[PDB]
Amino acid sequence: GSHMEAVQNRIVEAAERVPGVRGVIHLRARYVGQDIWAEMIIGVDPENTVEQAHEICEAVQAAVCGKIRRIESLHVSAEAREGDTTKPSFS
Amino acid sequence: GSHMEAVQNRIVEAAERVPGVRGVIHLRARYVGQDIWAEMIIGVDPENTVEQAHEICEAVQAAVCGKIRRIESLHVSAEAREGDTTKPSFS
Ligand SMILES: [Zn+2]
Ligand SMILES: [Zn+2]
Ligand SMILES: [Zn+2]
Ligand SMILES: [Zn+2]
Ligand SMILES: [Zn+2]
Ligand SMILES: [Zn+2]
Repeated sequence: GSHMEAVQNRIVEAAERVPGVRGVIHLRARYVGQDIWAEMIIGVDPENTVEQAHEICEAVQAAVCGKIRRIESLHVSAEAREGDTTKPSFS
Repeated sequence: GSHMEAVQNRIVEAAERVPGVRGVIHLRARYVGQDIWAEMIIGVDPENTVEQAHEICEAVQAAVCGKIRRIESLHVSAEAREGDTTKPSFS
């Protein structure tokens, strides 16, 4: 599992460094050839507007794609979160 | 394709009847046995707070799950949308 574990760890670490991110709630990734396709859901402040949340999604996309060049496709979106124990995370 | 086409059509129709939904942007579903597992992203007003958006997600989950009894698992979340031509939809 190490290849995908390493990729997922790097994605989570990069996303969590972006201000406004409240953990990574969901993450799925696959190799296609030597490239990676991934979809992720970050936690965000519930009081953000959806358009403010999306600015966080865009910042996460930039950070993750910039740091991990094998990623060819990344979809980021958000759900509400807080030390939250009511949703999954990689925290 | 008819089995899954029919399911997807029913999911989209049910979701679009919920006030606050601005189209279905993304939808993936699979059978597991005779049951359905699905994940979907709805469009919502960008000026909603994320917590207001989530009330729409919950209303969509109730509507879709209530109308289509074979669905055993449904994850609904949201992205910003408006006659929007900048994101995909089933519109
Ligand atoms: Zn977003
Ligand atoms: Zn964007
Ligand atoms: Zn979720
Ligand atoms: Zn939601
Ligand atoms: Zn909920
Ligand atoms: Zn999307």
